[PDB]
Amino acid sequence: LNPSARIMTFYPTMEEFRNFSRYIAYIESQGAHRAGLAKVVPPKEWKPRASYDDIDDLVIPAPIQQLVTGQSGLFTQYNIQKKAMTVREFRKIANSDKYCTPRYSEFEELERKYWKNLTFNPPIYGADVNGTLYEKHVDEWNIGRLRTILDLVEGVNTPYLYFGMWKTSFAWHTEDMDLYSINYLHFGEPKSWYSVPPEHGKRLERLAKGFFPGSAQSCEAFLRHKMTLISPLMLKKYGIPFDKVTQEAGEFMITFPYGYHAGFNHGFNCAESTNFATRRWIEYGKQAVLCSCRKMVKISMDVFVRKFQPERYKLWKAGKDNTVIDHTLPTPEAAEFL
Ligand SMILES: [Cl-]
Ligand SMILES: [Zn+2]
Ligand SMILES: [Zn+2]
Repeated sequence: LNPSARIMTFYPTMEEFRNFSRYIAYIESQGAHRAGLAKVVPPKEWKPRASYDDIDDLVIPAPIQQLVTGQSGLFTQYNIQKKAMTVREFRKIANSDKYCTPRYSEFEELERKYWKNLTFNPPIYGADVNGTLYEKHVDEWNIGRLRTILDLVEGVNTPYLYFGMWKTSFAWHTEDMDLYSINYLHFGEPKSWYSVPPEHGKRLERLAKGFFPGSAQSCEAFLRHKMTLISPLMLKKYGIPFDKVTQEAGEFMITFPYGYHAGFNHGFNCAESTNFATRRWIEYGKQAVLCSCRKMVKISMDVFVRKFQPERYKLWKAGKDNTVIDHTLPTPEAAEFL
């Protein structure tokens, strides 16, 4: 299933869309996890909120001005924490002549403009806002309450809001503890994504180590600082397999364990995201290479190994667990579909 490891798009019916965890097992049975990123288009009848016309006075406690330094496909992004602003003030800045999306025909024209201007006119990203835009009664794919195996930890299971503007970006990274992630684009302009399949993740890390040797000597997982931007042209020049996709409003993006992703916002928008787990993540959690310099998001794997791997719990707590992770295998929950 999915030998090419290309990004897959799913269109579930209302019946299929009801159980979130069973649907993740279904897209895995179809090999969507091989790409590292999958798109889920929900049924037209499904809506997480009736109106977004009441969030003008919602506070963005720490907007970040993104300063990008670099040349010829390789860039470093630096954040400047600005003081608290409202969605109203942010939308006014996002839509102004200084920060607005340039005029474009197709995505490729906008993508070229992005890679050519990302170091000029630093944009502001309304990133990591603690909160949700889902209404109380919404039981399907409610990012603020997914009901996955990650809940046995209890701030990794909490939703975050991302208010974008043109040219705001997210650097090459995997999820904390190499977890899964769900991203819902509530409204606004698209969000473009790049992904490297989990089976090629080490090729990207080796490439990144070669470009930033000082950053690699100072940190075992320097890509976890989320500061490294690498263009598709640079990835193509050094033979890194990758795929790209554009997420539009009302669509979900799913990231899979050890699936490296990056991207940018086309203009003013709002995305809600959280992390989640399946039985397959457990092995990735145990084997995760964490940021050594900063003291970073770390989950104690003991509770997970004792509940879902009881037979191997003593061998692992000894330090003799030599399990090699096969990235192509779907989650055990996918058995019913196979
Ligand atoms: Cl709005
Ligand atoms: Zn991410
Ligand atoms: Zn570090």
